[PDB]
Order: sequence, then structure tokens, then C-alpha cells
Amino acid sequence: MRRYEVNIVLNPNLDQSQLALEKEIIQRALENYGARVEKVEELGLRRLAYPIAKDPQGYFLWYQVEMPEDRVNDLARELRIRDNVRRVMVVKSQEPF
Amino acid sequence: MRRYEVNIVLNPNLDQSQLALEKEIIQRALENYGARVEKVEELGLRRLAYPIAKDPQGYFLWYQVEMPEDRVNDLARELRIRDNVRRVMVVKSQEPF
Amino acid sequence: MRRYEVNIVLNPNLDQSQLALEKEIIQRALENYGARVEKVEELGLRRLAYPIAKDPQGYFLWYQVEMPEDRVNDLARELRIRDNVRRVMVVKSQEPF
Amino acid sequence: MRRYEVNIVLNPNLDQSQLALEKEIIQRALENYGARVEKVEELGLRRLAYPIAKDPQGYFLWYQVEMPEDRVNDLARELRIRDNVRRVMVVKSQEPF
Repeated sequence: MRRYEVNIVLNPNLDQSQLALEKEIIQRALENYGARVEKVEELGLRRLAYPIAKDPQGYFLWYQVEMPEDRVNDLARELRIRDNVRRVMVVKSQEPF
Repeated sequence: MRRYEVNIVLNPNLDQSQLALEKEIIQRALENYGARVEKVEELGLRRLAYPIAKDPQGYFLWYQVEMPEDRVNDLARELRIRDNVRRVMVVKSQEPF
Repeated sequence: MRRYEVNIVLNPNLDQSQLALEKEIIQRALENYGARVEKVEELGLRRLAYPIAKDPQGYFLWYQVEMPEDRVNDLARELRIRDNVRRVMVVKSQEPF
Repeated sequence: MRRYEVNIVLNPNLDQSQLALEKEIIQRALENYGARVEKVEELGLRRLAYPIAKDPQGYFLWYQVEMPEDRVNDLARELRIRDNVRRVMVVKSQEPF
């Protein structure tokens, strides 16, 4: 069990009930892959380093989790098949909250 | 004028009026070096990658600024002389809010 | 045209002619998406933050490129369909060589 | 004992015997603070995110070390008092060589 930071970029044009739904799917994918969610931050819109789906902005979500390292790559895969997930990046936690 | 992210780690044991005071000194140092403050986040306590002043935790503050690049190193210097500033790290902004 | 760093992790178990072949496909994908390759570094084996394809190590390649930002996401996609590419991560260059 | 990456930026205008001397002082400071040096890379000149000592470039050195975490901040301090060291940044190693 290792602590990771999961950085999710979502489609910037979702309304609030679409946004809450994507968040619920992300939490169930987290729980189903063995993750203990310790911190969630809703960061909001930011301009991307390069456009994704011809969109130069994205809605950012960050999570601090503790999960089995052998499951991380399958979780990142699962999260990437939702059409509204523009980018997933999981890094090892260096300075945990 | 370039956009930067300023990451400040403060002494974790300050009370709220000590904390508000350090924040005011940081804002005046920012304005005095030509910075336009666009975003401020108070992140809270986190465990450091290595202890500083035998303290393994720090109180984190993040700022998104736009300022003259020729002033950045003098600003980082100025911020580092307050006794309660444990660490200053300025990076170029990649995905601005 | 913006400068980016492309971080490629390859299968750690390739022999030298397999490795040179993957490198040639990566260069033609780079040229075909409008990239000017300015620097290439062959970093070697490193232990991954989490295992990918049940492999806890990967062979690292880094590139400093200048390319049209509107093409970056399609290039990352293209590079990810080679079976031996375990991970692609493109970030904006902050301190270019 | 924890594994760290030490990023040193030196004055870009040193000749080769000045450079070899700074490198020797850095290795003795490393050994004297309990560090096991596992990897050293001489990266060369890069343009800085912001100028330091009115210099917009620096000569980069990277080290992968294993050392006691309680000594890291004193080592960073020691390395920063050499006039030719423009910047020291120590981060926890995530994907070690």
C-alpha cells in the first residue's frame, strides 16, 4: 500500500450534475481498486500545457490516496475510458497532507 | 512579465495572528517586487520530504503571480529572511489558473 | 510552436536492435507531427513509481522538442499505440537546454 | 536513510579546473553529511526559469544519493555557501536509477 496523488483533468464544459456524476464514477473506481481516499481537492479551470480534444482548458481534480501499487496502472486505465476524462496522471506522494 | 508559482512553507506552530502577519509581509514583499498576485491558496499542513529546523511538517501557502523575471531571485531572497519561512520555491507557471 | 519535453518509458527487456527500432519509430512520429528534435537523452533503467504491465522497471528516453501545440495530444496518442511504449508524458519545457 | 535527488546549478562561466574543484567540494560535503552517492550526471547549460546573479543560464549537475533525512537541510545549507552555487534543490527520489 503506497500513497499516490491522482491528477484528473475533465472536460471544462460540464454542468454541475454531469460533474457530480463523473466524481461519483471516479470514487467507485477508486474504492474498487483498493484505494483509501484521504483527500480530494476540486481545483477548477486551468489552461492546459497543450490542448486536448481541441480544448485548451480543463477542469482539475486532485486526490491523495493510499492504494496497492500493483493496482495503480489498472486504475489509471479504467479512469481513462470515461469520455469526459481528458487526462489522468498518478505520481507518488512526496509531501503528504 | 512572466507568470510564476511561489510555494512558501511556514513554521507549522504559528497561531492565527502570527500566520496572518507573515501573510501580510509576504503580500507587501510581492507588491514591492512588481508582482501582480492572481491567486493565493492556503494549503495547510503537510509532511516535508525532509525535516527543516528539526520540524518534519510545514504549513503550505501557494501563489500564482505575474512579475518581472529580473526581480524573482531578489524576491525569493527577501522572503527567505523571515525566520518563520522554512522554504521558498518559485517555478514557472505551466498550466495557469 | 512551443518547446516540450517528451518522457517515454519503454519495455525494460528489449535487445539493442529492438530498442533502435522503437527509437526510429519515435523519431518518424516526431517529424511527422511537426516536431523539431533539439535534444535526445537515453536515460536507462529506473524503477517505476508503480508497475506497468507487471513490470516494476522501465527504460527511459527523454526528448526536448519544439512543435505546434495543437499536434501534441495526437503525437502522444500515436506514441502510445506501440506495444513496447509503457508510458508517455509530455510537459512544457521550463529550463531548456 | 532515504533516497534523494540533489539538483545543483553552478555559475555558467567557470573553466574546467574551477568546475572540477566545485565538484570535489560538493562530493566531500556529500560524504561528510552521511551521503552514499549512487549516480552523478553532468547536464550542462540550460536557460533558467528566472535569472540568478543577473545570469539567465546555469550549469546543471544532478546527484542520486541515499542519506539520513535529518541531515538533508544542513547539507543544502552547506552547498549554498559556495559563491559559484547558484541554486540547490533536493527532492525525494520517485523513480530511482
